[PDB]
Amino acid sequence: AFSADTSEIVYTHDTGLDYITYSDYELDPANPLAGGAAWIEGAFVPPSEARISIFDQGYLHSDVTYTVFHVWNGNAFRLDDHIERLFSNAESMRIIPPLTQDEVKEIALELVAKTELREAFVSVSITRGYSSTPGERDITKHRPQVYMYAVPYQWIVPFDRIRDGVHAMVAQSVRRTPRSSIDPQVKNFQWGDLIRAVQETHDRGFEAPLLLDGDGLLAEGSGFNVVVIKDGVVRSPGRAALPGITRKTVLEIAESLGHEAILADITLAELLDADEVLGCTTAGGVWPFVSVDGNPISDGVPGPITQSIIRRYWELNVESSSLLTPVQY
Amino acid sequence: AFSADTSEIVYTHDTGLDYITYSDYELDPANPLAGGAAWIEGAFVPPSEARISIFDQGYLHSDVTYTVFHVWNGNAFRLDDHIERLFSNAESMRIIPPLTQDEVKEIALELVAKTELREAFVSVSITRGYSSTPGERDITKHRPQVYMYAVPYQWIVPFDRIRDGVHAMVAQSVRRTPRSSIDPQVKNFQWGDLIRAVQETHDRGFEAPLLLDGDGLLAEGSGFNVVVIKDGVVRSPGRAALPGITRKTVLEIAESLGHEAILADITLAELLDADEVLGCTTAGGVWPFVSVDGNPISDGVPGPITQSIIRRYWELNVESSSLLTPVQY
Ligand SMILES: *Cc1c(COP(=O)(O)O)cnc(C)c1O
Ligand SMILES: *Cc1c(COP(=O)(O)O)cnc(C)c1O
Repeated sequence: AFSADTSEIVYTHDTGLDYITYSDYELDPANPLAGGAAWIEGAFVPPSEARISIFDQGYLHSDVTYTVFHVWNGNAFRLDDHIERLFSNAESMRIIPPLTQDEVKEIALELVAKTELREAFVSVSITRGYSSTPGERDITKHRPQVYMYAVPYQWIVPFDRIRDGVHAMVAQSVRRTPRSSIDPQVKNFQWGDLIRAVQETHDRGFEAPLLLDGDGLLAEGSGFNVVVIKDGVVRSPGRAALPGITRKTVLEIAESLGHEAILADITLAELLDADEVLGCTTAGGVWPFVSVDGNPISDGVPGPITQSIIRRYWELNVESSSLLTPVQY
Repeated sequence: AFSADTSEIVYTHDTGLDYITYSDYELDPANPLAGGAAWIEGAFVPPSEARISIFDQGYLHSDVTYTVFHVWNGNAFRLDDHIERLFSNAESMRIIPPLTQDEVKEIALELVAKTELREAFVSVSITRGYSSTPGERDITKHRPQVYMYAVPYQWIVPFDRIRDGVHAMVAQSVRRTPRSSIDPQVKNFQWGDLIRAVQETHDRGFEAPLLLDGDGLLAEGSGFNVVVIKDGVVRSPGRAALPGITRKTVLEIAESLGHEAILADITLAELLDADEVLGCTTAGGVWPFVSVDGNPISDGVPGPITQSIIRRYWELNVESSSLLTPVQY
């Protein structure tokens, strides 16, 4: 698995977008971890060797939470916010992390350094773990694990669609899992609903799904938040939506540009009548949604506030004292 | 992980129950797979070496289905039914298994043979798998995996509680995940709701949870089905419940004993007013529920039909042409 030599790993792109520029560098072919690696049970290992116990409850009962942070031009973006959220999410599940927040950040940054990646996607998961015996059933006997991997930056949406916009679909075959079953404000791997939404998107010929909650209000997408703009007011679902760190940044940007930015309940009518709609997530940043169910949003092209937010997001990735943590390569 | 020598593996018990008797045998200490093993990517390996790629979507997005069958006195129980259900469940998720049903059965039975276990818990999972690169996001590019493990038979409920009964609790902090988010009739590892129910059981001082569905009707428990008996009529939830193979057996037994046995919607009032209530699952068999929320069911002791079903279930584990498949040790 994952047998590609350092020369075969794709870690940069020509984006065609003046505000997204990768670093100009070469991976060291003598470094077996160059271009991607994992931290598992104290070892830094290449992806081909990155394996977890099949008896980990993170697999057997998806008894796990996680976060993904990214690195851009050699700086982790909002790492403190990410690890704070991860630990809050662990606490929500009554998982007691075996490492402190500072220990987690230390290891994660060292992992990225070993990969040499200047632009990276970095997953940190914390599982209920496993017990002294492989068939243990008592949930209270398992000892928790932290697993990390760092791989090239991943794009949920292609560069041309960051420019031109994405054609969204309101999923009707699923609803976002209710908080009364699985809390969507705790980041998790239980994607059964989200994957059905992606499958429906394919079935109906659209590009990305937007799910609704049990009350029929706008929720979120398959690994991303949605933001709706109307008369200069920027809103995003507060209930059935992960509290995204990209979303947080987007609303901060909106306010700095002079717009009211709030979490709120958004109806389907309000989504369709919006001036602008956008999506956001760590794995891809920010992009426009120019139609919903084949109905254009406004004039069917990316709106001015969206474009300002996208540009500003990418500016903050290159120059920001408070938001950037340098990797010590 | 899982460093116990063959002599330290616990693979038999004195049950104190005349109808449950383990085999009388010794594991071969010269066999590294004796007492437990896994089949992963074509290799039979001891539990200490049983590891899956961290990039498997079965972990990263719980994009996986499974079944657990058991072996008793050297015979797999309802193996054909189990693998049929597993493959139906894979199809529901649009996962195309990389092996046929016959190939899966062949490997599973060989795995059990290598462990030497005459009484075993055997998990077979089928994941969306992983792609040529570790950070691939396209769900359609992953190549699916089959993972198996065989370990000593696991008991959800202790022997004394099979005899004396279990004290159940109706969960109110969660509802079973709705079919419109995650289908509970497809066996899955997305246990967020079920685990919250177990946590609530602990919080409120009971022994096992019974969840309700979105309509407030009886659903199922944390890895087990519930069955309610009233005036000689045996009923079990048809909607928010896995179609259990133990349940199937229980209803077959009920009919052979002359009782009407059906899947149905069961109200909370009907649960509390039942003559008898029982639980059932592959990992433990069948047991009585003698109270719900501290209210006795009937006279608070296991009922006659329940006891007849438990005894008959365990009889069918030892003598049954149609239901038993011998392991070739
Ligand atoms: C990760 C995630 C998001 C976005 O969160 P960020 O912190 O911006 O990456 C949105 N929705 C879901 C379901 C997610 O898992
Ligand atoms: C496995 C399972 C059952 C029981 O099914 P069997 O086929 O009898 O083992 C019941 N409920 C849930 C949620 C399960 O995962």
